[PDB]
Amino acid sequence: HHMDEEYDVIVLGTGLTECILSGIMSVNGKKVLHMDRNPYYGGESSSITPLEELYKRFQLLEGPPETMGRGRDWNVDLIPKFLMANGQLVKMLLYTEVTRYLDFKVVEGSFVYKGGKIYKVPSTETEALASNLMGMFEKRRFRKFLVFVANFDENDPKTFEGVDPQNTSMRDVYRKFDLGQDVIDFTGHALALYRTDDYLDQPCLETINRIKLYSESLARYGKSPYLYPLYGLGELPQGFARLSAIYGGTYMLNKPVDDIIMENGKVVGVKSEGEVARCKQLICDPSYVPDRVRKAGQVIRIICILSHPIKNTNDANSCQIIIPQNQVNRKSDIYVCMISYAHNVAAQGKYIAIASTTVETTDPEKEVEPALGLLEPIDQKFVAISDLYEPIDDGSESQVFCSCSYDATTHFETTCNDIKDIYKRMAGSAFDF
Repeated sequence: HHMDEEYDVIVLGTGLTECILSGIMSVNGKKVLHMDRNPYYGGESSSITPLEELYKRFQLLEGPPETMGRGRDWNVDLIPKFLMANGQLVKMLLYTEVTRYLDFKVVEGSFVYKGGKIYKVPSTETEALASNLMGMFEKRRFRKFLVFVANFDENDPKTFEGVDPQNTSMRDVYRKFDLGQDVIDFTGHALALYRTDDYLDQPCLETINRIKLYSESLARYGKSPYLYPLYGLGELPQGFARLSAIYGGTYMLNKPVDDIIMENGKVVGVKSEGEVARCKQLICDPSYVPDRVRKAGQVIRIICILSHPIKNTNDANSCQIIIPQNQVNRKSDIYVCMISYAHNVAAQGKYIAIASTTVETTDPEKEVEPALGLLEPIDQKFVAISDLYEPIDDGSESQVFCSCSYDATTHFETTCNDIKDIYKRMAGSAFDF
């Protein structure tokens, strides 16, 4: 196979981050080469089909039983995550117009674990007053808090209720409504989607905005703010490869990268199968540049096939479940996202629930037991432990722009942050929304 002599940008890997940045560069007028050493799309964020290939990948020579249904009807993302409907990832997708090729379907449910049990996440005053997450008095204080957040308007100090959005901490806002620790857990982790409680001692504006984002994103009759594509996240690399073609570039799979050529500390090209392609800038995932990354931790994901909807979700055909770390005596949250035949990722009547967390012990499977217990009985588990990498080079000098590995969260916020950060490093200014 052959390459042109020169491109503006070379992209290595077809993980989601690389595909989105490639698409932005194409729509912005760059000449892009996009390659992958693998014979399949997604990099680490790859989608497996048919089901027999999933069994083989996890070394299950027994193959799927009959009862798993038609194998070709399974599209199993290794790293499933949901999109906040009004979030910036969707805005970037719209900018590129890759959305022409995707069928997002609303995720039915959104839940949070509290004291042993899962509950619907309440984001409207009506939901607050029906919620079993809180007792009678506290749910009415929470209703008042939601009314404050909804009415808040950065340009009208009357709506601040005496808080300074730029300086009053979110801890002090919660104190204004006398919200207890359990409410703070679900609010911060399941409404605002933080990983940690660092926000508590930071100015409240960003948190208020995050809660607004949740409430404002979709619903219809009461469904979640989350989107997931029919056929799963493998539709994104496929859509981006089609978009790239329209602009004149064809994605190249099964294409080894022999060398990233550097001169005076700056990339000047890539060598592949006896040819050198020149470029001004290079985008890649960590696997292409081991000397330009450091390990940031490890994640465990357990894919669980079920023959039943998750208990206590009103028979949801898809759902988000957040397990805040303080509810389970850990230093990192546990996540479960579930998608099923309703999103055309499993055979009829089957469900895929994927549990994830950041490894903290020498028994990572044991760490996920609070999530698994919500799902039992489980037909089959598929366990994967992954190392996380982050660049130690921001590319300002090298012009080598490396992504971060995908973290344990089951939504795209931290992925979107990485994309925005890489864009800024590349362009010299922020993606202008």
